[PDB]
Amino acid sequence: DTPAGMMMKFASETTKPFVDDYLLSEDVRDAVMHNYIHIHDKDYYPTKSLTCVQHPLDVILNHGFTAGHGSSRPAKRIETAAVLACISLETCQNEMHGGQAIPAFDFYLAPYVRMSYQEEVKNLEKLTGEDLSNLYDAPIDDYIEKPLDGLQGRERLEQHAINKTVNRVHQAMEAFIHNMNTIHSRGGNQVVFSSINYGTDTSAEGRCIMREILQSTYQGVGNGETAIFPIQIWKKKRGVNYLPEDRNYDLYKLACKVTARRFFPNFLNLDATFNQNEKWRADDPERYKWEIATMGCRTRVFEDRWGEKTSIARGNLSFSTINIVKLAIECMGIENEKQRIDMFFAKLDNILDITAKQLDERFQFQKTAMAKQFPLLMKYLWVGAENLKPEETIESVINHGTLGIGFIGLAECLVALIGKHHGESEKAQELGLKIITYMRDRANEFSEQYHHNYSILATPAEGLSGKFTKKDRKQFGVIPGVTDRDYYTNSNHVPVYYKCTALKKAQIEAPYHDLTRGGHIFYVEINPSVIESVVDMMDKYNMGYGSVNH
Amino acid sequence: NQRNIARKAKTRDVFMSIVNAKNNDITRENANMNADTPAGMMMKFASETTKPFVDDYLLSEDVRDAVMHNYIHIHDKDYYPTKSLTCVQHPLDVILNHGFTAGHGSSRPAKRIETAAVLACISLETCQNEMHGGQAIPAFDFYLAPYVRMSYQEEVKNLEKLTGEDLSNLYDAPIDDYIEKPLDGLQGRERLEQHAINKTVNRVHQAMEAFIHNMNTIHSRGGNQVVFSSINYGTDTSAEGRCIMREILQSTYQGVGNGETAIFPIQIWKKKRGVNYLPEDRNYDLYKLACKVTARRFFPNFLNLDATFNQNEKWRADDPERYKWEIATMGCRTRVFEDRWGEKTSIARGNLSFSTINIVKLAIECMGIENEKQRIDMFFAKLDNILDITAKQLDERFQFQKTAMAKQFPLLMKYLWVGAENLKPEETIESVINHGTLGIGFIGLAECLVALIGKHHGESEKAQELGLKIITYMRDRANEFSEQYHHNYSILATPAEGLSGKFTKKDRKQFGVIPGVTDRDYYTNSNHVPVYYKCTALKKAQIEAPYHDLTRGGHIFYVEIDGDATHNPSVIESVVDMMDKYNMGYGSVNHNRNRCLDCGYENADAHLEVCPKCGSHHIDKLQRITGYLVGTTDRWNSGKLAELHDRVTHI
Ligand SMILES: Nc1nc2c(ncn2[C@@H]2O[C@H](COP(=O)(O)OP(=O)(O)OP(=O)(O)O)[C@@H](O)[C@H]2O)c(=O)[nH]1
Ligand SMILES: Cc1cn([C@H]2C[C@H](O)[C@@H](COP(=O)(O)OP(=O)(O)OP(=O)(O)O)O2)c(=O)[nH]c1=O
Ligand SMILES: Cc1cn([C@H]2C[C@H](O)[C@@H](COP(=O)(O)OP(=O)(O)OP(=O)(O)O)O2)c(=O)[nH]c1=O
Ligand SMILES: [Mg+2]
Ligand SMILES: [Mg+2]
Ligand SMILES: [Zn+2]
Repeated sequence: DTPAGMMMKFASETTKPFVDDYLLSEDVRDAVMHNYIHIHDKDYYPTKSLTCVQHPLDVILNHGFTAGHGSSRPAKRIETAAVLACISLETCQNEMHGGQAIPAFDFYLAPYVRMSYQEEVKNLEKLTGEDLSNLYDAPIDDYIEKPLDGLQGRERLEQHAINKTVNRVHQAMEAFIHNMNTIHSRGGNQVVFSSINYGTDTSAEGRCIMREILQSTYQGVGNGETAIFPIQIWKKKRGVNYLPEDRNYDLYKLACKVTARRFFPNFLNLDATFNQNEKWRADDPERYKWEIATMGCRTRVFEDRWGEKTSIARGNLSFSTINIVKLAIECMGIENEKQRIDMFFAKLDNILDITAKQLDERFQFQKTAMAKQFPLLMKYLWVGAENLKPEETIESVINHGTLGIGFIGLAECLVALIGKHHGESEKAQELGLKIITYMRDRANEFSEQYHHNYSILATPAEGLSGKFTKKDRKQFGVIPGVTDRDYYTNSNHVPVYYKCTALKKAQIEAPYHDLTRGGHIFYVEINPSVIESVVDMMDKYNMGYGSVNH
Repeated sequence: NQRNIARKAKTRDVFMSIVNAKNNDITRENANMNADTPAGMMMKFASETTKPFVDDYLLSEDVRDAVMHNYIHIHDKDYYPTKSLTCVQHPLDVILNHGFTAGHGSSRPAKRIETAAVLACISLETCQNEMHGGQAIPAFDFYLAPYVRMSYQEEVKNLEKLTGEDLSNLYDAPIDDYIEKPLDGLQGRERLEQHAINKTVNRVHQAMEAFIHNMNTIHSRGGNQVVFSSINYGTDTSAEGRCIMREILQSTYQGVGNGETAIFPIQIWKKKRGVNYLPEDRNYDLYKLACKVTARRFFPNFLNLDATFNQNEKWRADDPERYKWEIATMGCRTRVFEDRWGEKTSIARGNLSFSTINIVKLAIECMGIENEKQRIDMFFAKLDNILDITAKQLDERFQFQKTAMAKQFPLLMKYLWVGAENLKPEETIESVINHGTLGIGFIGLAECLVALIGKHHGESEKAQELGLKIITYMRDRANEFSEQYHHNYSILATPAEGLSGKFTKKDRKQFGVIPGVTDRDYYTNSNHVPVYYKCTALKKAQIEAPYHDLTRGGHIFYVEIDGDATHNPSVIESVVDMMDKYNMGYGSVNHNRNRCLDCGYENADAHLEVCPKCGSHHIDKLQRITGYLVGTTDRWNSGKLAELHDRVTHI
């Protein structure tokens, strides 16, 4: 209803028909118009825009930035560091059509906690002329606040400086949360898709950042209201924060308490077999950038076939979802199960080939864009973009993103077309695993054939919940169990209308996480005890990403 | 059909010119929006799908007839269906004192100066997302004054916690000024007090600096409409307001980034006698600092509160507020001061929409009438008809905007508009929209008083009288329209950026190249002496002064100055003095800065080739197009780039 939202609606309504013509191939357009492929962000296709990125904030925070005429010097405080993080996210959100993430929020904001502490001790020195130079690089335990009742001497000055640092970090974290939840910067709804990942920083500064962000989340925004953005994600590592002996276990417990009330942060299990990296050393200051980072849109970019297995500075180029329920409904007419399965697999093969060709064509369209079209993404944020002239193509660096082949309604793909759904039957579970494994193998073949990074995606429900189901119900009527819910069940998820305990849901949904390298989530609807149990079952059965709601 | 195929091909070519990022008349319409970016491409697609829609469905047959015939230029056509209003002056005090709930974002009242500055930036961005024009903060010093005191009290209580003293008397104690002083030679209570000031000033130096950066960054990037920002200051004779103004001026002088010129926000100095203009006034030193900063960074511009048309009889020097009755400008040129059914105040109100009139075509159409009296009578008949058309268009847009509900603009119609607090989210804005203004514009007066009707007003006296009577007739017609349509109509010296060359192109296509009127790719800005005419600054001021009293919807006095006179700050004081003498309201001094794109080193010479710091291949040029600064010369319209190339310094 806002003028900006109306402008973006007009732009989308004048772009989607345009991309449908002269840009989509004949086969691609035929597949899209026949309710087979949903090309996500079909608007912004003419812009040659990429989907998402994990911002390397060290570059921006240490060298400033110069985007157009907007130039910022290197940060000297937490107050400026948080604002620069917000600025980077907002600026890159206007250059891309997907989420923006901070892979290491605790690692990126941590030197500036020490710089703020040094400013406090230097202000106390100029107030007192006491030459407190031994407190500059001294090791701090946790940056905690104490009443200061009877701590006279240099102890009083040290504790007062720590108190001021804690207050400054608290104000900066409140500012970051409120700016990401209040500033309406992008187009349309205007709220930036913001995510931050933290949990694996054991230093006192990172612990202070995490503690203050958790306290600010716990206190809410404004008058105790829960914050919608940024999507907070807690990185779970055994030996760092999971076991009671671990360094950041207490903060982890605190995180659970916050999830008990504000339902944030989410949890990213770095102990999953697919999320492990052989170059993660617990001592290296750069032990991040070798660990998995996830967005609120569930986009996972970890493995690269011609580079490093990292999530920083990389992202998704574009992803499109495949309607497998439609193929299953089409093959429903075969009475023999074996022939019906063979027909479904042939249809899936054809649609997978079409989707791969569509993603390749969109890649060829995007690669001709010049670096001048993305002032911040292709100058500080992408992998290798610092070696790009403004008037040269991005083809030398675009072959590092991920092409996503998404799917939806596996439970609906099985509820009545080929028997029962995977929540209630073991045969259905085996069939669903077979389908997703076939998709993953074909994605690997596509990656070899087209020289790209293809990954299977458990597409988030937002923006696609009812688009497929309405057309399927129009074409095929009300199929009992399939086209009768007004929404397709989320990908490889137990249907919400099926009453199963969290243990059974986790056991059913665990295998699909390894197959969906492009993204996945565990969803529990329901006290820190229950959150602890959810994380425990995420640990017991290999699961990448998880969240608890109400 | 062949016509349908041709139209489809034309639309496809327009939509692919945006995709391929080529310098065109559609990808350079606005020099603030970057067309290369995906957000710029989306905005251009929205503009191209909205302008034909409003032309073919929303306007009337008379309005379409005028627009297609190169007589009327409706401004911000792309935003017509959105029912958006043009501009507003922010009443920042209510936002800072009670917080705001916009969308899902809730903010509680600020407790320190940095929070206040960030909330000001947030309010400007949010209202920009709800409007299609510039965003200005009046009484910036007044609105940010209490939070300097709040920060001082926080520093005092921190020192009290550290030391255990009783600093209660240092909570509301009067302070002459917030000046940072070295703590070399004072011990005990006094030292502590000074320390608080030396911290408070620092807490104000970042908060202002951040502001200057944020408005230069959230404008450099825009998903919605770019953030056109401006602030007004100069009349707060208190320690906190003086501190705010001093920090703003110092941060602007230092620059943004690697000592570069902040393109935004546009800063305006509120010049007034008895407060900040005379040497015996309180803020004269800050006025001199403003002139010094304007010498280098071309900011702030100067607004004359002593002008006869900018005087309010409810202004008390002892009144705590004292700012509700002072005039502020939206930065580019907008002036919203008078109100026929309300209080004379610029606070929480602004322009609704405006449209420009092509007097040049009306004058050149009267080419064959050899008798000057009949020629002028015919010209005035055409002017009256077109003025009636423009008033009808403005009233039509007003009637369309009235139906907008309060939830279309969340922040604007709950905190930012006069009387918008007494509204439900679903109720319309009829009870409060009438406090806005409707602007009627004109262009090419210098190229309208020419060989068709003689020679231009920069070189003839009866030409000056003819121009004055033309503008006076337009002003009287606007007053009649205000009394007729029950609105607030005003004549506005419309800025010429996208309209610089839009009329002249069609006039060359139709009539051709007439020496002095259509021999250049642009029209001389409204009631301005030609930029291609060698005139002194004093003569230009004398010629253009009487127009400001007539054009009460907005005006500006531009002075191009050479690089040698750029350094000297007394020339800007001379410009302000000649504004004061010749009853001029708003003015600005301009000059071309040679900036290295890689570095940002902005030289002051007329022309530079390479960057002395680095040695870059080429150096771009920075100047103000019509009402705002623009970074690179490759963002200008070719019509306006021709005007820039032919500019002559006045010194
Ligand atoms: N929000 C916003 N408004 C602008 C900007 N630039 C110009 N304007 C509007 O433009 C008005 C000044 O007139 P011009 O900019 O010369 O209008 P124009 O060049 O003819 O552009 P259009 O009328 O839209 O075709 C101001 O009152 C603003 O409302 C901008 O960058 N952002
Ligand atoms: C605080 C803040 C800074 N910035 C920008 C302005 C600065 O150029 C950059 C770093 O800010 P600062 O930390 O203030 O850098 P500085 O050079 O001013 O350091 P010092 O005060 O010690 O001399 O970040 C913002 O864009 N927004 C903000 O809110
Ligand atoms: C500093 C800052 C605050 N805010 C928001 C967060 C707050 O909800 C609101 C006002 O914050 P404050 O008034 O500064 O914080 P507070 O009310 O909690 O004061 P205190 O700590 O003494 O109790 O402004 C931003 O959105 N951005 C910012 O940069
Ligand atoms: Mg606070
Ligand atoms: Mg600073
Ligand atoms: Zn240089």
